[PDB]
Amino acid sequence: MFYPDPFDVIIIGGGHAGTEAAMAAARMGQQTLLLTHNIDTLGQMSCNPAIGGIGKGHLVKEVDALGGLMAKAIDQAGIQFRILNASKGPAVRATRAQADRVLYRQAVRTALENQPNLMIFQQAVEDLIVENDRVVGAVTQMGLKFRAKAVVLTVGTFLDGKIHIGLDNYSGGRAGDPPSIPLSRRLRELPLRVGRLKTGTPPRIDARTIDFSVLAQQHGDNPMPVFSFMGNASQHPQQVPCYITHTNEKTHDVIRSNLDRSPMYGPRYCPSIEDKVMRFADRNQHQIFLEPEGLTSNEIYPNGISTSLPFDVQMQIVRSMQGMENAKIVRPGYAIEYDFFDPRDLKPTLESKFIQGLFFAGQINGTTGYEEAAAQGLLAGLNAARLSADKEGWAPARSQAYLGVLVDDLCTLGTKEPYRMFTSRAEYRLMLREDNADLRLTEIGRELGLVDDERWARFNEKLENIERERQRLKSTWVTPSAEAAAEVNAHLTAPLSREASGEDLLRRPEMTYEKLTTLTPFAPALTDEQAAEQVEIQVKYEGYIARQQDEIEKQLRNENTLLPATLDYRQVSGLSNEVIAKLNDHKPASIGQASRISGVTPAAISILLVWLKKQGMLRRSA
Amino acid sequence: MFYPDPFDVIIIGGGHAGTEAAMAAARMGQQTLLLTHNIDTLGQMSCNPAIGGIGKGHLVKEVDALGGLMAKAIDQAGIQFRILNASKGPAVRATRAQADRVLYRQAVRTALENQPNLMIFQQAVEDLIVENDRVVGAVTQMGLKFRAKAVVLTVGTFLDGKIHIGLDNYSGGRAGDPPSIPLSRRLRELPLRVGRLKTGTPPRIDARTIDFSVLAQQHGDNPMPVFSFMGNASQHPQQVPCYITHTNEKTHDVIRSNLDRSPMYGPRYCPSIEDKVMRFADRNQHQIFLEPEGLTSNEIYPNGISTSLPFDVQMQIVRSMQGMENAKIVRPGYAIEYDFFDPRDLKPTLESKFIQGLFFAGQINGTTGYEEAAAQGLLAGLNAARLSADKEGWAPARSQAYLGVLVDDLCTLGTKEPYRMFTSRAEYRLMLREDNADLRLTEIGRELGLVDDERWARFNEKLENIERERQRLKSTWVTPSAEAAAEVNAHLTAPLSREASGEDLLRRPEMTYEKLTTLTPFAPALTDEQAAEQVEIQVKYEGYIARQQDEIEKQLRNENTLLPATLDYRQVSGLSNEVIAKLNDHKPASIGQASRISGVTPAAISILLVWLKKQGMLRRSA
Ligand SMILES: Cc1cc2nc3c(=O)[nH]c(=O)nc-3n(C[C@H](O)[C@H](O)[C@H](O)COP(=O)(O)OP(=O)(O)OC[C@H]3O[C@@H](n4cnc5c(N)ncnc54)[C@H](O)[C@@H]3O)c2cc1C
Ligand SMILES: Cc1cc2nc3c(=O)[nH]c(=O)nc-3n(C[C@H](O)[C@H](O)[C@H](O)COP(=O)(O)OP(=O)(O)OC[C@H]3O[C@@H](n4cnc5c(N)ncnc54)[C@H](O)[C@@H]3O)c2cc1C
Repeated sequence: MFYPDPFDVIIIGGGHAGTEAAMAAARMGQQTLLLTHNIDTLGQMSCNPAIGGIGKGHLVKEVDALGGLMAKAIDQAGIQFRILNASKGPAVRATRAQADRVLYRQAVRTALENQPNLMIFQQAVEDLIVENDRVVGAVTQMGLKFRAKAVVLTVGTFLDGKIHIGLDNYSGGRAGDPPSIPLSRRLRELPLRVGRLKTGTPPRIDARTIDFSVLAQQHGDNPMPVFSFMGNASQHPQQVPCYITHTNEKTHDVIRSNLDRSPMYGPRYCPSIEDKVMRFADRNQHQIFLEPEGLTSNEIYPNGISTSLPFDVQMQIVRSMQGMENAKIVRPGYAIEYDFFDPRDLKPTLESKFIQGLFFAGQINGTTGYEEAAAQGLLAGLNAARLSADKEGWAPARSQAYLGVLVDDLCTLGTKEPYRMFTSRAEYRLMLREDNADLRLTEIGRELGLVDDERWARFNEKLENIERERQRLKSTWVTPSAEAAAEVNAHLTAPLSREASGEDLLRRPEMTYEKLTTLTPFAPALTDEQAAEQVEIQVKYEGYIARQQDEIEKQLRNENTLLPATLDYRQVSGLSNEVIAKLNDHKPASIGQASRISGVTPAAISILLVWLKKQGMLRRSA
Repeated sequence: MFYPDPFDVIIIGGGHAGTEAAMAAARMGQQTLLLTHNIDTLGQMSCNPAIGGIGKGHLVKEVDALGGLMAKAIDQAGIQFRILNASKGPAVRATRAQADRVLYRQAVRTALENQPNLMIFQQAVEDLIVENDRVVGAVTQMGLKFRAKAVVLTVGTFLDGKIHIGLDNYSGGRAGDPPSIPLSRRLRELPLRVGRLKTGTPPRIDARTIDFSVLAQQHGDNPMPVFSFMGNASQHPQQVPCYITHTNEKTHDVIRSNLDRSPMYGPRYCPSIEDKVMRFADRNQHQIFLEPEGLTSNEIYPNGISTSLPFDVQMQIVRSMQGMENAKIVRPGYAIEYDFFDPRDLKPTLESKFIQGLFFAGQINGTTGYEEAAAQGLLAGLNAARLSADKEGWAPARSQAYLGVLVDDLCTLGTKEPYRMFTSRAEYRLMLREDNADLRLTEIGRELGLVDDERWARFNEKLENIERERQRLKSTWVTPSAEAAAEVNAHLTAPLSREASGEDLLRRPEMTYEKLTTLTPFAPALTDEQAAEQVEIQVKYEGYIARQQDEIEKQLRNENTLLPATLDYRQVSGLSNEVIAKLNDHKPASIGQASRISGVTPAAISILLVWLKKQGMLRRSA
């Protein structure tokens, strides 16, 4: 029954969050155990085979900078690479990759399979062990049960999910996988409010039944970009293009005629296609993408045609488009409904506020998307390994990582939509960029021992280059009567009228970095342009960064002021009943986090501070 | 409900037999449809990751010579290659390959995914449609149902199987896959007797917890062999070795002490390890192999340590061996029990004798092993596509293919052991070799349109080379007083005493082919040694081949004499009651097949022939 070796941390579910948690825990020198249903599914993509995008590439970069694996399994599995918002400011760009599925799966499995201090095990779980608000050990299906000092759950969408097609349904975790039914009931016993969500995916087409000779082609950028701060372009496999098609009035007529057979007729947008037509009935054209699932299989994923209608309607819609006159379907589209926990009963370190040692990550946190689970799993594993070693935990803030924004929003949002990350959703966009993620996370990774020697050396060299470039550019001066100043005035507006300097010379918006590096002064730029772009970004954004920094420094006291979960707001005088109920329901962790809740005003926080001072629950508030 | 396109043949289950059936049906110019649970499992190996062996390589060669895929997916996925019985006669050699699992899976999937006239579909089946002893169409789970003129079942071990560990059990098709329960009941309604069998597999070890520094290594053959008659050695990936270890008295003591916890305490041999110790208690040493599952994963398959004991005993046995003092297990060992049909109610063309158009192949035919299913599936698909096109079927005999022997034995054996192919199990070993499989099957493949142009050209060139070599060796003559005969007599015993010839010169057993080719006469041999070995084999085995040929030619009349399944042997005078019951139970297809049944004597067949002549059910018997 009892396994004769105790472990530090046990992860349940090796999906997109479990793998990151296991890697983070093992790399931090703690004995890690990973339980999963079945192997060869590690790194499986059950949806659009794409990585990154607007708001998703930032999470990938954050995971990579802190010692992740998603950014490294994509450099050897991407069949198309593009940069989004390339023409706009550098703070908003993103990198999106159409990925070969098998190469990604194998990269993930091989990287995870050779990780020291970690062991994997293929078995389901059926219950957990808890006594005195402490979780210790998990129970498998055969009868063998383990013991550990910390447990992380990354079930995802397998918590008692049903596949829905048309008006019919059947049990299933996803297309071809079984459901984890009993664990849903066992967790329902725990003091966690549980709800249900539903999302769908479209069918798959056969590439050798589509006449691509009349379909428009789309390509990526000529210089293929990279995700990780370590690899280069020599690791990418061969490239393939994408095909673009549209719909026509016959498809809309068929959808409207057969709209009766649907469970519906809901997010604030339109995920399906019948929603697309009904919400906007005047539009008569839509864009559909066809992209290959890999460079060695002829299955085409159609993007933009997701629905929940029965099979006949699906076939008619597929067969009523240009270039799809005679098409075959290998995998029917379908939706799935799964359980989740409301993210208002766990600490910002992704630990349940009621149980000691229990952590949550992945889809069960009311989110969606590959990138939205890797960061959660990595942080959960980090905190679990810190706790098992008896050291204080860690959690990022809204001003240093998109992960902090994600956690804070999931804690104090209260909406019902699946959580999708967007660039504008964070209030510190101007500094929470992609190229500087390592510069703001790798030192923390090193302090907690999540970064090995190669990354440390690379970052030290990059920082040295940045500092030397800054100093050398600060060490130049020019005058209007300078011997070489004629050409400087020729191709620069507003010619020099007084003592000039490169640090001030570049302040003009029209000038760039490489242009200044090509000059009689301002000697040739450093060979590592990756470090060179940093100085340009800093010089262009210095004023806004300074303003935001002195803004952030002011809320630090409210950030530090913690509120224990045992607090009973009914024992506070001067607060309205609605505010009391709201604060009792949310149970924030800090006064600043409470202030971010909708419905609380500065008067409420002032009264709360007075009450805290009265009860002595705060050392000081300055 | 009804799919708007009728197909020629529908295969249910894309495993090891379904893929071959689909390829054979599609390559024969018939619209083929393949239903499966889930994709990315095509080509999965759920047991020892090895291909070929004694009696299994012959089936692989037969499949390859007739247009198969197993022999082509192994040349790009094998990590170790060896020849068994290399020192013995060429008629008994075999080729065995330790294979990388992922490369095999991807080769299979990519080869199957680009097959013209074939389409794949991911869906389970829940029932079949039959009227008036005819099967037309199958029903899926969602509700969509198809129509076809022929149906082939390749379920394998998913027909309502249970996983067993120790004294506990749970539903499962295998480690990580769901069971197909309702189809088992639906097939129970069909007039086919059903039974249950059980077989197990050992656990998996972690390669980075085993001290291989004190373990013996094993190697293959430097001159690499080849499976397919098309590829070469340039397609094989990098090679890896295998490790060898043993057991000791502590393991036996632990097994004996904890023998109580076992469902048992059965094939005529000992599949498990506790059986190994109990059946032969005097032996105190056993051989265990450790082989890598691939060149990119550190999971080690242990061969020779299969069992059904609980997990604690498994761990003790693993930890009580040299080099395994501190070992980890990633996948526990387990057994499975599954349903099957008794192979006495189907025609030799793998068609049920009662239903029209229904075919059986794979594990459901009471067999085991990868190679034992591919041939069955290929033949079933061939016959189904022939039937759907309204042409006479085909079935090999015992004298031209191991498939004929396999089918004949499964029809008229009556034992309970899982059927494993062995070289000595066939009575025509001397001609049913491996190197000549194409020479005896590719012409039939071409006649039925299973062979494309490349194989046809290669075989035509090879046959031309063989014929020219035969003629040129027949066109030589030597004399004792020959000018170059001094050396001939020097290195050959019994010097020439009369007119000599190479066709007679090579008749000496000590002489070889290459030695004769490197002589004053008998100019250098042809560059294609693959064709050169054929003449050596023919000249060495001519007498035995001639004897066996004139033997086989005599039973052809009994082979041709068919016996309809509607025959009622109770209406025959002069036959004993036991013989009547036996023949009614078996219901053979030919008088020769009936004679191969145990318990029938020549008197019975003579009386049967007399009765047939009386009733006029035979045109003639000569
Ligand atoms: C029908 C469908 C629709 C989708 N729609 C969208 C969409 O609209 N937008 C979008 O962004 N993404 C969508 N997706 C993708 C989805 O968000 C991701 O595929 C996935 O849910 C996120 O990964 P995860 O790690 O959070 O969960 P999963 O990948 O589901 O995690 C499950 C993994 O953990 C293992 N596991 C789980 N529970 C256990 C347990 N108890 N014991 C052991 N092992 C366990 C499983 O074996 C598996 O490896 C969709 C997917 C499907 C199938
Ligand atoms: C516990 C265990 C022990 C084993 N022991 C041995 C051993 O001792 N010796 C040995 O040689 N082999 C052993 N094996 C391997 C196995 O017995 C066979 O060697 C081999 O797997 C045969 O596979 P198959 O293709 O015939 O069928 P399977 O792999 O069992 O299934 C065939 C395929 O058809 C699909 N399918 C089935 N039903 C349907 C349906 N209704 N609709 C759609 N698709 C369907 C399945 O999903 C699968 O992909 C063992 C396997 C297990 C799990």
